[PDB]
Amino acid sequence: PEEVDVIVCGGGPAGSVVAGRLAYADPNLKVMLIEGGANNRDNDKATFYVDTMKSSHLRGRQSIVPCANILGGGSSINSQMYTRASASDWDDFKMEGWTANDLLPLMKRLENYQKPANNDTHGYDGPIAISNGGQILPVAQDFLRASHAIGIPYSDDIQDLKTSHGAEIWAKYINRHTGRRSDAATAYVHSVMDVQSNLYLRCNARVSRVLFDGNNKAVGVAYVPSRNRASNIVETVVKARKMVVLSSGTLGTPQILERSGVGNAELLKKLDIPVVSDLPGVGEEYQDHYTTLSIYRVSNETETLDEFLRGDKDTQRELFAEWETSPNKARLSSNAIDAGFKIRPTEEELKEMGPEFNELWDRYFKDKPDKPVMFGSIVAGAYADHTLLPPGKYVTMFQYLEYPASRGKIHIKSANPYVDPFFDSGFMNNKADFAPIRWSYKVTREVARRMDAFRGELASHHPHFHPNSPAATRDIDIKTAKEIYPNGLTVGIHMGTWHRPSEPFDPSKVHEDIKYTKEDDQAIDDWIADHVETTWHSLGTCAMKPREQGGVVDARLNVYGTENLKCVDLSICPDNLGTHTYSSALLVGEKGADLIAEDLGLKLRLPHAQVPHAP
Amino acid sequence: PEEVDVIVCGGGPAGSVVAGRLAYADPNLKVMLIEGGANNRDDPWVRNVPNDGVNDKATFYVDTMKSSHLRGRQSIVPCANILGGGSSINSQMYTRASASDWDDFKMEGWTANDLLPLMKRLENYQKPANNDTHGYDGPIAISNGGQILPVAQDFLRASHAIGIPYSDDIQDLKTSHGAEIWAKYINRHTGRRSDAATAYVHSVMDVQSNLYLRCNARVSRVLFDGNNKAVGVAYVPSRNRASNIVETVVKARKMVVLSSGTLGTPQILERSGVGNAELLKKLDIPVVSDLPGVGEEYQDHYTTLSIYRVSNETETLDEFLRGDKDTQRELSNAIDAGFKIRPTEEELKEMGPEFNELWDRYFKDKPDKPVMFGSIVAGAYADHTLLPPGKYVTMFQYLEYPASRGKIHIKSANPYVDPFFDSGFMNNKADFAPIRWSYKVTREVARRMDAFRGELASHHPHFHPNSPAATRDIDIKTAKEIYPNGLTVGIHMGTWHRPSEPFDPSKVHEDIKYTKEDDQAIDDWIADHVETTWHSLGTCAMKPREQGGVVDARLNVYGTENLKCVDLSICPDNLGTHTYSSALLVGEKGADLIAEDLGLKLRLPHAQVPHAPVPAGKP
Ligand SMILES: Cc1cc2nc3c(=O)[nH]c(=O)nc-3n(C[C@H](O)[C@H](O)[C@H](O)COP(=O)(O)OP(=O)(O)OC[C@H]3O[C@@H](n4cnc5c(N)ncnc54)[C@H](O)[C@@H]3O)c2cc1C
Ligand SMILES: Cc1cc2nc3c(=O)[nH]c(=O)nc-3n(C[C@H](O)[C@H](O)[C@H](O)COP(=O)(O)OP(=O)(O)OC[C@H]3O[C@@H](n4cnc5c(N)ncnc54)[C@H](O)[C@@H]3O)c2cc1C
Repeated sequence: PEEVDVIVCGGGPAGSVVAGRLAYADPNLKVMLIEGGANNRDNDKATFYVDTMKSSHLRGRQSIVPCANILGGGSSINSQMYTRASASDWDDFKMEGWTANDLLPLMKRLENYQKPANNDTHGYDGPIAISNGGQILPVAQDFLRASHAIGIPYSDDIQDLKTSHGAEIWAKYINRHTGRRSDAATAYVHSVMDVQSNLYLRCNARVSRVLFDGNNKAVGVAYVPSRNRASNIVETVVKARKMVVLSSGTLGTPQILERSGVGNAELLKKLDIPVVSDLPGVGEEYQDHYTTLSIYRVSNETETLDEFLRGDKDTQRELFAEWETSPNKARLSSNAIDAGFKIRPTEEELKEMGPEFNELWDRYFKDKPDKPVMFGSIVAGAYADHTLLPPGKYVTMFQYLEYPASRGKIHIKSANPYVDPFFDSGFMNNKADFAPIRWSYKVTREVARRMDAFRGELASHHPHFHPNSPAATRDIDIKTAKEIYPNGLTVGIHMGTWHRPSEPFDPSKVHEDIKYTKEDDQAIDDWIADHVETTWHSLGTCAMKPREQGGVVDARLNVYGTENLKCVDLSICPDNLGTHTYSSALLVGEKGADLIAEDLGLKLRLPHAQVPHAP
Repeated sequence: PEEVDVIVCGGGPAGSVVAGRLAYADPNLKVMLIEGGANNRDDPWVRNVPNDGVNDKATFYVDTMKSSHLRGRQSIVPCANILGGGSSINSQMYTRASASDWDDFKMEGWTANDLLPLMKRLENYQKPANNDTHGYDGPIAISNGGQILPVAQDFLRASHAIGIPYSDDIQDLKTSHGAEIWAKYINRHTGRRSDAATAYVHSVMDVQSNLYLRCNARVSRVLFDGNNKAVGVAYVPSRNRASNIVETVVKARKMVVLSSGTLGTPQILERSGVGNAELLKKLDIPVVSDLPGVGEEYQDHYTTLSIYRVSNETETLDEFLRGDKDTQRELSNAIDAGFKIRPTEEELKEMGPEFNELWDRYFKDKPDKPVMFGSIVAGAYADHTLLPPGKYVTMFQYLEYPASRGKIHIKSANPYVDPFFDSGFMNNKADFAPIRWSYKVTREVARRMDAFRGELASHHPHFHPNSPAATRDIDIKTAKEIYPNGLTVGIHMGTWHRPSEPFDPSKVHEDIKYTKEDDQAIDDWIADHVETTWHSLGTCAMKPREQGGVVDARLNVYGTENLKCVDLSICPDNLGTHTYSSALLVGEKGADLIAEDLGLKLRLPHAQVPHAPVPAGKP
C-alpha cells in the first residue's frame, strides 16, 4: 500500500515484537514492517562495520562489529544462548515504568520456559521457546565441577535476575519439543501473517529516512532498495497515519535518524541535511560486550565438536543424520555451549586490579550486589580457524565483559543511504576495562586446569609470557601427543624448544594457583588488546534519558523534539545490561508494544498466534 | 684380554679410523677398541634424537644451570652413544671445512695442503667431480642420492634470485658464497649409509683377528705410571645396574688413545688427573698434569629453524612424519639442497659493533669462510602435534663459526655422575647478529618460492602485530583446500592471524623492512629457539700449553707420554662444515701420526668394506 497505520522499520527481535503484537491486537490496524535483509521464511546475512580509523588501544587494529542483516535480526543468525540481565540493570534506567518490577510481567509475557523452574520469574504462555537443547556434553559438567572447586557455586538458575556469582547449565533459544531455533520473526511476525493479512511485510528494503511534518510529526518513511544497483537512487514513500517506529538495531537506527534530520546539528550542517531536532546524543555512547577466548587442549576421549568443524565426512554425515531423524534429543540441537557462570571479584582480588578499576567498582558495582563483572562459559570445541589449529581436541573459555566502561560511536558520512558511516567501536578506550578482563583470563584458566579433561594450553593462542616466567603456557603431555599420532615419528622432538610439555594427567594432583607478575599482567593486557572482539550485543546509540544529559528518547521511547516517532530496539538503553541481549531486545520490544498500545488506545491480544510448524 | 698394544677409547669416526688403520697396518699389533654404546650392526635401525625413553643410541647432556642469555632455558646437547659414534644415528650429509679453517690451526702439519692427501684417502666420491679435491679408493662412500625433490629446485631458484649463485661443488674447500644439491654419506651402488665403524672397523675384524672390540663399556680413566706414561685404561659397564662399581683394567704396551668425542674425552682426562688442578684437588683426584684447558672452550654450530607453510600440491615429507595413509610402510634425507653464505659489505653496516669487530678480526682477510649455512628441509622439522594441518618446508640454518664458548667439567671421580655443563650458546653477543641476518635472508628466499603459501606465525619471532614485518599466515585459498566443508576456515573471530595474499605467479617482490624492535623480536626468537647441531668440538684444544692447550701438534696430552687425544675435541677453532668429514680427517691424521710414532706402515687400500663390490678407483 501507500498508507498504513503504523510503520515499523527493521525486522529485529524488537521490530518483530512490535509489529506482531500490534497487528494481532486489532485486524483493522494496518502495520507494515520494512526490513533490509532477506525474508527468513524458508556471508550476506550480516552487515559489517569496521573501525574507520585504526585504534591505538587495540594496538593498531580496526575492530569489526558485524550485526544482523536478515528478518528476525540477530535471532536468525545463530543457535542462541539464553541470558537475562540483573534487576538493578533496569532499575538503573532510572526511568519511570522501566523498573525491574515494572518489566517483570513482560519478561514473563515473552517466555516459553520449557525447563523446570527454580523460581517464579519465568513465563510459559509466550512465543519464545527456551530450553536446554538436546543433551549436555560431559565437558560442560566437568567445567561446572572445576568452577565449583574454585568457589563458583552451582545454581539451577543464574537468570533469576538476582544471581551474580554462580554457574549453571546454560539454556538455549531452541524449542525442546521440535528442536528448531527460536528466532523472533517467526514467533512474532510470521505466526501472525499466516492467520491475518493486516501485517504487511516489506523485505529487502533499506529504510533511508523518516518523513516529517511541519510540526515535526512523523508522517511517513522513505526507503530505497537494499543494494545500490541503479545509476539513480529512488525512494519509495509510504505514509503512516498513526505511528512510525524505528527498530533497525543499534548500528542501524541512528543512521536513519541522522539522515532524517534528527541528530547533532553541527554534523547535519556539514552534511546539507535540514535539521529537525538537535540531539547530539544520536549515535554516541555506543556500548557492547567484550569477548576474549582462551583455547585449551583436552583428552582425545573427550566429546567435542571438532571433527564436525573440520568437516570429516562420516562425522558430519552421522550428526546431520541424527539432527534429521531425532531433533528432539540430537546433539546438533544445541549450541555446544552447555555451561557457564556469572562472576564477581572478591575484596581481596580487588586489591590487585588497580586505581582505574577500583574507581569504576566503587562507583558502579559496590552498591549493586546483583551486577556481575564477568561472564564465562565452555565451548565444546575450538572457536577458531582450524587451519591454524594443531590436531587434537579443544575447549574454549568464552568470556565477555559485562559492563564495559569504554564507549564508541557511529555517525553517518553522507545523506546517501548506501555509504558506510563513520564508526569507532570504542573497545578499550577506557583503561578500567583491562583489569577485569585480565582477571577473567586468570579465573577461567584456573578452571580449565582443574578439569578432568584438561591436557594442556594452546601456547600460540594464549598470551606471550616470558618463557621463564611461572605463568608460561604448558602445552600437551607427551602421552596425548603420542595418541594423536601413534605411528608418527617426530612427536616429542625437543629440537627447537617450541613448547614446554605439561606433566601428564595425574588426577591425584593438588593445585596451586598460578602466580602472576606485573610483567605477566602486561603480557595478558597485550593479549587482550590484540584479540578482543565484539559479542554482537550492541546497544545505546539512541539513549533513553533526559535530553540535557544526552538522551534521544522519552520515558516512552518518543524521540525528543518530534511527535509520532519511537525508537524501540536495543539502541535505547541508557546503560549496559549484564546479559546476552536477545532477551533484552525482546523485552524492549514488548515494552514498546505496550507503550504504543497505550498511545493508540489499543488492547493487546494474548496469547499470540501459533508459531508455524510448532505445537 | 689383560694386555694389548694400543687401547682406543670411543668408537666414533676418529676412534674407528685409528683402530682400523692401525690393526690393518700390522696384523701383529694387538689393538682394542672400547665403546660406551652398543654394537651398530643394527636390527631395527633426524628423528633419531628425541628423548622418548626409547633413545639408547644417544646421551643427553643438559645445562647444569639456566642460561640468562637464553632467557632462562637449559639447552640440551645430545651426543652419540653407539659404535660408529655420530655416524651411525642419522642419514648423513657431506660437507667439508674450508681450507682457511685448517690453515688457522697454526699447528705444524695441519695445513690444508698438508692434509689434502688424507682428505682424499678417506673419500669414495661417487658423484662426478668437477675439481680435484676428492678421493676414489677410499672407504667412506659419498654420493648425490637418486633424484631431487621439486621444492629443492624451487629453493635453489629463489636463492639465485637473491644472489646466492649455483655451484656444482660447495665442498671444494674454496667457496664461501654458493648453493648446491647436497651429496650424502650413502653408497650409490648398494644404497646403504656408510657409517665409520662398519667401513673402518668391521672390515678388519672380518679378515683379521688382532682387533678386539669391546662394546657397552664406559672408559672411566687412564692408568698412569711414575713418569706419567699411560700404561692402560680402567673401564666400567655402561649401565649402572650393579650395586657396586668394579673396574675392569686393561694394560697397554704401546699407546693409549682417547677418542670418546668432544663431550666424552675431557671427562676421561679429568678423571685421570689431567685437567684443572684446583678442580681435581677439590674432587680428591691426584693430579698428573695441570692443564686448565681440559673441558674448556666447548664449541658447536648453533641451529635455528624457520618453518614456512607450503601449497598442498607440493610433495613434502610431512604425511610421512604424521604416519598417515600407509605411507610409512611404503617408504635421501629430504634435505636435498642448501647454501653457504657470506654477508656483503653493505650488510655488515647493519650488524652492529660486536659482530663487526668479529668480522674485522676473523673473516675480513679470510674470504673462504662462510658465515651462515642454510638449507631446505622438505617437511617441517618440528613436533607435528603442535603444527596446524597442512604441508610445510623449513629453512634449516646454522651459524658456521660462533663466538660463544661453553665448557664441561666432571663433578666427581665417579664415572656415572653427570658432569657440570654449559652449552655456552649466545654468551657472546656477536652471535646474535649473523643468525638474525640469516633469519632475514632465508625468509626472503622463502617468500620467493613457487610453493610458498605462508609463514607459520606461531614459530616465528613475536613481531608487533602492527609492524610491517609481522608474519602473515596461510592464505584463505589453501586453507580451503585443507578443509573443503570446514565451517571454521577463514573465521576472522579472534584476530589470531593475518592471512597472506594468495598466489599470483606474476608478482614482483620487495624486501621486508625491519625495525630495531623487530630486530629485538628476532633476537628473542633466536635466544628462545636456538639448538645444537651435534657438531660439538674443541674441549681439548690443540695449541701451546701456555695458551690453554691440551695436546701436542701430534695430539699427545701434555705432561704425559704414550697418551693421545684423537677425536674432534682437539680442534682449536671451528670448521665451516658438518663435522663428520672433519672427524674422519682428524682420525686419519692421528692414525698417520701414530703410524710414524710406532714405526708402522699403513696398508692402503683399506680392508674391503662389507656389502661392497670392488671400488671403482677412478671417476
Ligand atoms: C552472530 C550473532 C550472534 C548472536 N548471539 C546471541 C545469543 O546467543 N544470545 C543473545 O541473547 N543475543 C545474541 N545476539 C544478539 C541479539 O540478536 C541482538 O542483541 C538482538 O537481536 C537485538 O535486537 P535488535 O532489534 O535490537 O537489533 P537487530 O536484531 O540487529 O535488528 C536489526 C534488523 O533491522 C534491519 N535493519 C538494519 N538497518 C536497517 C535499515 N536502515 N533499514 C531497514 N532495516 C534495517 C536489520 O538489517 C535487521 O533486520 C547475536 C547477534 C549476532 C550478530
Ligand atoms: C644425530 C646426529 C646427526 C649427525 N649428522 C651429521 C651429518 O649429516 N653430516 C656430518 O658431517 N656430521 C653429522 N653429525 C656429526 C658427526 O656424527 C660427529 O660430529 C662425528 O661423529 C664426531 O666424531 P667423534 O670422533 O667426535 O666421535 P662421536 O661421534 O662424537 O662419539 C664418540 C664415541 O665415543 C663413545 N664414548 C663417548 N664417551 C665415552 C666414554 N667415557 N667412554 C667410552 N666411550 C665413550 C661414544 O659412545 C661415541 O660412540 C651428526 C651427529 C649427530 C649426533
